[PDB]
Amino acid sequence: PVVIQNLRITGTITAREHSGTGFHPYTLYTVKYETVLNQQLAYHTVNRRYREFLNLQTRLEEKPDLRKFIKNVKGPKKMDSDRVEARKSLLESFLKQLCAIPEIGNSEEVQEFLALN
Repeated sequence: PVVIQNLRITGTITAREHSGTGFHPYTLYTVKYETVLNQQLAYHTVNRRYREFLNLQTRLEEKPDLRKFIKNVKGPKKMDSDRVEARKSLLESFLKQLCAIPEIGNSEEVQEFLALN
């Protein structure tokens, strides 16, 4: 079914959320990727915070029929150019690896995260 290609993080967006007592900036990672139809091609963009990457992993791990596929996938855990790069690469790598596994890539959890469905 879903053919995802060329996933990568191209940058960030800094947004503000309100906590009740005040407004807080936070960082969204801009993920871009393509889906192939058969010779159509769709361009997709989605912005997700670090916390949403974490939740995605947790939601997958919460499911036995899925947790089993990603046991060996290295994912997120709780100036400095090298940290930023390491984290970006880690987050991309995580997403590429999830999407190469058919049972995972086609899961509603990933579809929703990438805003495909």
